[PDB]
Amino acid sequence: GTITSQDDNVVVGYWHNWCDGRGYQGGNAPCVELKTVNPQYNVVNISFMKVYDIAEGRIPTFKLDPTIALSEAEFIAQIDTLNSQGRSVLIALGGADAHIELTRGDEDALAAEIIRLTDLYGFDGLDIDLEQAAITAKDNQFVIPAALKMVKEHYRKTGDNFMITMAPEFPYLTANGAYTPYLTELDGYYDFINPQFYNQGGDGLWIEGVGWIAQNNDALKEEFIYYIADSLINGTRNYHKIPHDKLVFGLPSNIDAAATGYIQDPQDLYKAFDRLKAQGQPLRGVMTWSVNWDMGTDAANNSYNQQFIKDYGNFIHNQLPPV
Ligand SMILES: [Ca+2]
Ligand code: NA
Repeated sequence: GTITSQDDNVVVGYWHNWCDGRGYQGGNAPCVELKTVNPQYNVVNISFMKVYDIAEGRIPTFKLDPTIALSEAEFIAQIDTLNSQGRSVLIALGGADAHIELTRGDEDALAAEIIRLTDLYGFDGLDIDLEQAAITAKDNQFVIPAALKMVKEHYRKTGDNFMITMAPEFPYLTANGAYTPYLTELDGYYDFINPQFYNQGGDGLWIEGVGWIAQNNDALKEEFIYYIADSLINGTRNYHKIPHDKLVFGLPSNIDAAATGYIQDPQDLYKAFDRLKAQGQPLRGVMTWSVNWDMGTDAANNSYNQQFIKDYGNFIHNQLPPV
């Protein structure tokens, strides 16, 4: 089909290639068909491209989990339907226990497999979503950017914008931090970054007049969102610069989706986003782990009832487009 790229605000949601994931508070995340995903998720990230068995070699791939009971052809057709709705479907590279440890020279085969998978399934791009251990494993910092440059150029040749996004854990975005080689090598190739502002416990930043602002402090959630974003979009307070029109604020769907980082009161985000807007630096959207958790249950089997997309969908979609 058609590589479908995004020009306006985004609400990004990850999609699990597995069934019945266990939550941090004992809940459950079903596998769901793509066609079931709320349409306000206009970027949907297939999780994950990885190495399934090292006996198959170093190059990660994607294999649709048959437990999902969705044929190759049907998956393809559901991606095509999303594309017809103006929604992008990315392949997410990495995740926990991905076994991605590439050696220099592997970039050619990696690029090949990205293209093959993209052309097979009709993916619109790829999200770099490496686990902690992978960020600086072997030659990943060289190989992954090298391959992605080659993929971007491949599709630029027929007038297509293969999307590149990344999901760094935010503490790795300090100046000269471990994620910065991905950002610098792919400056001018990446479409937007959706960092994970969750699962980092008490990590945070100090601000004069406010104090220590932690990612796990619910009383200072507005100040967390505002100041971490402000630092990133300006390259201040010892953070690497990601421009506001390419920054998307990554969050847990609910308290089962991540250990920490869930926003108890959505108005803290509305307020933080509107401050960033008022200073001429509106962000590009939000991201969540995950559509499956947004559609999951708590430990007592109560539906989460799509609370994340209800809280943020309209807020984000009804903003002006980016510059
Ligand atoms: Ca906080
Ligand atoms: Na497509």
